[PDB]
Amino acid sequence: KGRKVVVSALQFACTDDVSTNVTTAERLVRAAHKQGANIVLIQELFEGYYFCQAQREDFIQRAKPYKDHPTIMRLQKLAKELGVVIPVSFFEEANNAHYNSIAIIDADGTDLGIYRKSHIPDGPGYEEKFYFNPGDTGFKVFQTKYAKIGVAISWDQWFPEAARAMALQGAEILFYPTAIGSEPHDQSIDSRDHWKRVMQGHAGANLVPLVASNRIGNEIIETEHGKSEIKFYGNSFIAGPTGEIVSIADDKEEAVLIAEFNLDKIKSMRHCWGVFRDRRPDLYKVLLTLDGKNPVL
Amino acid sequence: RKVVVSALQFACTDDVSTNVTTAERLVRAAHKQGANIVLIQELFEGYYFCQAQREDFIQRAKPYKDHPTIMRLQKLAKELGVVIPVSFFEEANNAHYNSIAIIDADGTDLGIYRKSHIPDGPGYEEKFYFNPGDTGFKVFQTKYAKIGVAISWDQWFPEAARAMALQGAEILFYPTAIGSEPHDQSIDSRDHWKRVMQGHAGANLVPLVASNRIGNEIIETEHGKSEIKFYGNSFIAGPTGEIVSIADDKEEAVLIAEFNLDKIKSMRHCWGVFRDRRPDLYKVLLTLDGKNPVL
Amino acid sequence: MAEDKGRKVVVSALQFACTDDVSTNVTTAERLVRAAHKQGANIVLIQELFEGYYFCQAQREDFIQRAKPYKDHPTIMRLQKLAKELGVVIPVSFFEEANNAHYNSIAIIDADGTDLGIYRKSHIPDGPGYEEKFYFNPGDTGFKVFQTKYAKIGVAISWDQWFPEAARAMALQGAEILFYPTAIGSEPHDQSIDSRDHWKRVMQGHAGANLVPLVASNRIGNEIIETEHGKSEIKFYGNSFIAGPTGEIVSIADDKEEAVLIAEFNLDKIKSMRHCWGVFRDRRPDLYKVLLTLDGKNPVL
Amino acid sequence: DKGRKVVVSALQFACTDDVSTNVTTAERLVRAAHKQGANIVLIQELFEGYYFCQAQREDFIQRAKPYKDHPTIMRLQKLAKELGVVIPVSFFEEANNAHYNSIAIIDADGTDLGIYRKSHIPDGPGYEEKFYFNPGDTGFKVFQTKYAKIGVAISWDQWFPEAARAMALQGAEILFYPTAIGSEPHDQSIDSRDHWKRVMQGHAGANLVPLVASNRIGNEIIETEHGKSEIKFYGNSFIAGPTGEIVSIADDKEEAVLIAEFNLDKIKSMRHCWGVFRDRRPDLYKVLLTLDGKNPVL
Amino acid sequence: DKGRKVVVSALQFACTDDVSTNVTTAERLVRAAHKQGANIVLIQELFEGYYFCQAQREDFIQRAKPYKDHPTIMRLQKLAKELGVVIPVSFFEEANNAHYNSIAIIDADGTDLGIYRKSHIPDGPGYEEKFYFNPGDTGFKVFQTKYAKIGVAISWDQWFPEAARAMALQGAEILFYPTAIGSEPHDQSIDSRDHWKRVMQGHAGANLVPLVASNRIGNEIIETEHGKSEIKFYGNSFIAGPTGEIVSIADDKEEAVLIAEFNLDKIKSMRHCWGVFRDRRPDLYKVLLTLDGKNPVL
Amino acid sequence: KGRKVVVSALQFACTDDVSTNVTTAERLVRAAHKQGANIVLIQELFEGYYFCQAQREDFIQRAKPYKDHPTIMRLQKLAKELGVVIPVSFFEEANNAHYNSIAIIDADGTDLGIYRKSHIPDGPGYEEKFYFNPGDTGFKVFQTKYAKIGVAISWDQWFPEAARAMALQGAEILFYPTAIGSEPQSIDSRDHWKRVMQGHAGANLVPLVASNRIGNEIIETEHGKSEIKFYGNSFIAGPTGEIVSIADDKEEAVLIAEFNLDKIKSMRHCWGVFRDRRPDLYKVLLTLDGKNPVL
Repeated sequence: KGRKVVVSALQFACTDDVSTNVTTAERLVRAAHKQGANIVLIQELFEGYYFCQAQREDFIQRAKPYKDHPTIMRLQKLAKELGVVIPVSFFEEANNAHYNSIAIIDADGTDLGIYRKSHIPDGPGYEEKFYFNPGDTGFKVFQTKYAKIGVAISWDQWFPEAARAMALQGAEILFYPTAIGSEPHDQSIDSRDHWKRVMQGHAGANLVPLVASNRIGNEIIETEHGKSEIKFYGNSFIAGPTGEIVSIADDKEEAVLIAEFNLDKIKSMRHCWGVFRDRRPDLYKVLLTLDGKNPVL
Repeated sequence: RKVVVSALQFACTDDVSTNVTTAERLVRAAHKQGANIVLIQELFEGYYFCQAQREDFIQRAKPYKDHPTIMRLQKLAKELGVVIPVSFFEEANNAHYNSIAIIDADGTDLGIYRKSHIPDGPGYEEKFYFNPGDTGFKVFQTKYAKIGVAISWDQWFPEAARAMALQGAEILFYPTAIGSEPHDQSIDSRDHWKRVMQGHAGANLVPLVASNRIGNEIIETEHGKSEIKFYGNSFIAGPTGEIVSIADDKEEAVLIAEFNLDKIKSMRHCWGVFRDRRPDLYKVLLTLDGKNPVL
Repeated sequence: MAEDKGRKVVVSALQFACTDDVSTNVTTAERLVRAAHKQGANIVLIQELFEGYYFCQAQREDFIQRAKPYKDHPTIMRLQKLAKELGVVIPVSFFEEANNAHYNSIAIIDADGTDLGIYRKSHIPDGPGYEEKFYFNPGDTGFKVFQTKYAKIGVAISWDQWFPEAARAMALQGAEILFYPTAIGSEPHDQSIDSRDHWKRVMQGHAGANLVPLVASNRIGNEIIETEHGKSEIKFYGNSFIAGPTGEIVSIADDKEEAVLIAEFNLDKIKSMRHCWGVFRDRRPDLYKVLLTLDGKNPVL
Repeated sequence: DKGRKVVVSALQFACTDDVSTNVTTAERLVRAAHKQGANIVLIQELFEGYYFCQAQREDFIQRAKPYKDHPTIMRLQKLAKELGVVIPVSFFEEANNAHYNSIAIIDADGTDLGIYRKSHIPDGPGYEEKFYFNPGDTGFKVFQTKYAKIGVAISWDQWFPEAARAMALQGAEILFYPTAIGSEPHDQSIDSRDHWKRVMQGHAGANLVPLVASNRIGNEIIETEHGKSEIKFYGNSFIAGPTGEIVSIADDKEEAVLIAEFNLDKIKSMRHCWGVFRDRRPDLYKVLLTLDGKNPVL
Repeated sequence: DKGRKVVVSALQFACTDDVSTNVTTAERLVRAAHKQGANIVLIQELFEGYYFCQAQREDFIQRAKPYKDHPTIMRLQKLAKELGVVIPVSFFEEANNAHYNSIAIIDADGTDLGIYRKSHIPDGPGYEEKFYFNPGDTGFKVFQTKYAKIGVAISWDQWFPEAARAMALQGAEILFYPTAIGSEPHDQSIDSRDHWKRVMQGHAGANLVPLVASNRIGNEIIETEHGKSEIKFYGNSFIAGPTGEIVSIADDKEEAVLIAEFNLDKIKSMRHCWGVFRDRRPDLYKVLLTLDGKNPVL
Repeated sequence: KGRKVVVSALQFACTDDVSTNVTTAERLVRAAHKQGANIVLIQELFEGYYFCQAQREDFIQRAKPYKDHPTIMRLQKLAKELGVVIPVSFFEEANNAHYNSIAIIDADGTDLGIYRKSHIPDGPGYEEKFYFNPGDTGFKVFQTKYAKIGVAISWDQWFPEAARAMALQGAEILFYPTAIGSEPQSIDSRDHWKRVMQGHAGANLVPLVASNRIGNEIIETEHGKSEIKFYGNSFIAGPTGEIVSIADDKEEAVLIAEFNLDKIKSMRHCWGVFRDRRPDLYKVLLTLDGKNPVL
């Protein structure tokens, strides 16, 4: 007994044609709905290739306004038809600012708003800093028809501060659409296990379930210095509130993952365990420094 | 400028609605006897559940926002034109507090105070339920007066009373739940309890109101039945610490004292202990250990 | 072989001499607007307070009564007709009366003749020859951008052009081209003041820092005003110009000729350039609070 | 011709990737400037080595060093004290797990007056600075030296009017920008030098303060994670006056010591008389605290 | 009967072009007020020298001095302490590149309680203040002194009912307005002295608070950028009671020390009984945040 | 040289009989017209004795709706006959609410609209809330055939904010019908009242017209007897606050003053107060307690 919610993580390969990719997302959202899902999660920047392997002027113009975005609009229809909640990842132009953003569509089709990615990565393969202003929404939670949820994006998932921020604001489930794989400058880097552990940690430290949707496939992008290739490693997963993996995909298969949580029992478990009662914000001022002594402006 | 004040003392069942009907009936009698500011005992919506450390009892908490009981006591505050502090178990996202809402005589919600000092030990496992309050000590401006409302265990700390009096409190109020201790029948805290509070009234030159529960309460704890007998002794003390109205340890009681607040403000200003205070010498009060200031 | 892709807009700066008669000056303005349209212009900029002499050399009671309400203004209404006839955008500078307030204002007329709204001059100059603070309330619209048929444009007024804050404010709100109708020249109290190079450099700086084109239209001619302390003369120095998004001057007039300046910009290539250069991606508004002080310490209320 | 006068200097030189050679080169030119009467001497950005930011390399991040007991700073404090000259010292700071592109301001008596950490970090081929440096968290600073109150920022900071205005509002009398800019390895058609000068000249004119920019010269090849990358730094170090006029300029390949004298009392009077600071409208500038023109940053 | 009584004073004198002379003139009149029992003494605006604002001159701007370590404030703090009198000190403030017409409130123990910066800045022939002063950014303020909470604004501020109301709303028990007003050089038919008094008497009566105004006397000739300009300052310094009645007033040509006692507890009590403050309708006053009757300012 | 307007303040004693007073008002409006008035101001609540402080339920039915008001309709006929603007004070019934109001009749007889008294004295001495709800029209200006005018009522008189609000919206002349007097006591507020009003005129640089009744009135009340001697002193002030016409405290008056509205406008603008206002610093005026904004 108690409010139960079924969540789903999707895992698929992308071409660089928007309509192909949106057709793919739709097919899988429906497949998840067919299995009982209430909230379905689509991987980061799914409208195309993960173009950030390059640092190209013409690629910055892939961005589009949040207002009347044709991909958000199309998925609001799906949300409404199906009765599911669908976070929609997109590359946002906002006058001369640009952001890696996500709009949260409620189960009645209502656009509840956006979150703009806060932590922006950088390095060979993942030159995001060239493309995105660091996010200025701050961490947010959204009241949906089924639950209060915290949605952040890809690299944000490495930061315990983001997960905690969402949980302090009542997030009952955390969601992280992701694009991660090999790194083109060094074939010995394999980050998949490290990536999962860090996320399981957030789930267990906040006692909320957590959903992560990652890309698969090889993608080859022309950069300023020639071809660059990433193999994306999937491993989409759902973790429960002690950080146990309840569902996980491999590194190559298209996948639809499903899991049910009793949000009232978990709330009760979260409070009982005591961590939120026991936090010491009085001693946490150092977290507002970068360097361990100087608080930022 | 002549405010009337009341302490109430009553027995609780473990049913929300019965207890609110009982606060409602004792508040109506307070107001009948001329009261302007009626004080209800701590966590009076049910049994004092802090004898147990139970997962399910934490879920007794509710949001401050659109709280069914606060809302009901607002309509009454408003009809009678009396001020009414309302103890409640606050849920605030994942934080939980022992909290009080000050309802002014127009039914207005003037804000909350969150219990700062949290007791612990057999019979009173409050640190299992409550985040130490983060509101700080507060005074509230009501139709009738600036009042200093804190909760139960706070009544042991001279710092809390002094802080409220430094921010203009003309009266101090303390809703309470104290009685026997289940591990040791030899512990009788009633006299000691009254004396520390009489101390706060005398040192600040402010009258003081303490409302405490009566009756026996057996709780099903994680380790079996636990019983506390709440010893009442609800009391209204004057500005020099004198007890001017006192209840017993057993019977239901509606207490009443009138204070001339402008005359008390004159004794206080004229005695002059606020101007004689040496804050330059009180840094040690910001330590716990007598030497290290807390971050 | 095909044209290079994108929205092209042709902008124009006009430069001319005014008498103290409104009908003569509006006639001069129609003649040059039309000559600008003939050479392909889409957006045409008439200099500041063109309806008359730059009367701000004097501080006079009767000159404050030259102001007129924004509603049903005969000059705006006439230029609205012209805008619609030719299909050009025409920002119209005028001295506004608004109950007991007064402002140096500008109404943006779109190419269908629609009055898109006004901007009220925010920064008001002072000193011999330019006693504007005596006439105008500091503007209260704040910095604005206007969606015209051809472009989102930022229009501010004269002295506003010395303030990088204004150009940035418009650029952050999506302005694709900046416009500054101007009245500047010599200074009656000190003939060694020659500000024309200083003036260009500052504005070239806005264009380059925001990676947007910029149009400045300034008056020519000598004008003598009767002041409370005798006649006072300014020689207006022209030098109207149009600068590109690196601040390069693409067209410029001299200090005495009547002129129609013309330049074409590809707003889509410029947008792409402005974004690649990266300054807007790199700005630090978390560090810019001191800009809301006057004295470098105290934030204004 | 009365008033407080100060002589400033822009240096311009080629770097190797050996610290001791570069510091010896800086000393030599600092002393040549002093010989020509300079009071404050500006050395170009990250002069201790090649401009290593063409690459994104794990190992290059470990070039950083603590502000505390930094050997290059300490050596130049000796020189500053010896000749009685103010010397801002650009370096790559390590501060626990944070890293910054920083500058320490040495006063004419040798005293370390503190640091400014670069606020605006560039990115893109040839200039991959965002990979190395936390965006700065000191905020825009002004330093009181023996000769003047000065405002010092760093390189890419020079493209932002906000930084120049912030320093002038706090009483900066002269602006300094140590720089490293040239060609761009992915597009040989980009030639930013005139654009760069124009933007800086605009700051000087809009704040009515002189401005000094010191830029690197020479070709540098870096071994990057994807092969060699070459930039040709274009010098064009200069000194501008308070209306934006260039009073002294270097060309694009010569080593140079540039020198100008400024009367800070006359300039202060001109700045105040022109009126811009009297006429600013901070009540209308709130949009500057956004990125997107609508939403104030947190 | 009983209650806090307070004796206030308006001072009136002519200024020379020597700062120390003028401060000594102030010092001499403050002691004469003190001797007649004054607790709070008001000195006229910009009393350190001639009213220089008839001119719009570059060099006149550099007359400004910082608030910090101001030699006139320091000198007067010693007097306040010596005599136990509160003394507001008008001065021309330099604050980096901003400049204001300001006033420092000195408490009866010599403590500098802070400053208020002139909000409303006048303009026109003879009174070209807008050329010299940024409009004030402190907002209206009230200061707690040993004798009373007082509201001090400056000169032109006194024509604005909004300022007087803002002060009384924040607890001012007495309003103070140091002033420099006389004839106008371009129109000798302008005699604003009756109008000026009426407007202030109106503030007193609307707010049920007493009011003190101190104005300059004497002919001053200033060399302007366009020849000599002369103002004849008209004195008429006065003290008004809480209904606007004038209880003490100086003439238009002589030095004056004016003295009045107010029972602040009786007046407070009279004010709460009248009840205007409880009867205000701020829900209907939004139009006051427009300039034009329609558009709220940002 | 410019638009000239002639304004008049009328002053008379009231009987407690409606037709008598309205016949009196007509007599004096005509007399004003004969001396050239274009805009004529009748004192507050002229249809009868000033009842507002007796707390009598039976005086409540003296209120009448704004719509088809017989006194307003009759004065429209007169306005149109003579070509004069006439603001008409009356006691308005509007449903549950009641207001102290005034309708602005233009020189062609057109009812231009209504203003409702905003500031309503509550507390000791002042029991008006018994009759009037606080006004909800806000401060208004009406464009008449002769001028843009602003009008407010009795107690509004004390509030500089009301005068400023009208001037900011283009009022060129301010009108204040009032009723003020005292007990035959020692308080005589006539000079305080004049000075506050001259203040509004001088601060906004607009002429100001005030009409106040005269005579003694006796009302039988709940406590028992009320007597007031109204003190007249109706006046007309110029845009620098100078009194240009004034009546005494005992006789009927027809005051007349001509103003050149173009010269006054020019003078208002050259003086510069409206150019110099600082609304960015006036937010505190939207509080009651000088700290917290109201809704």
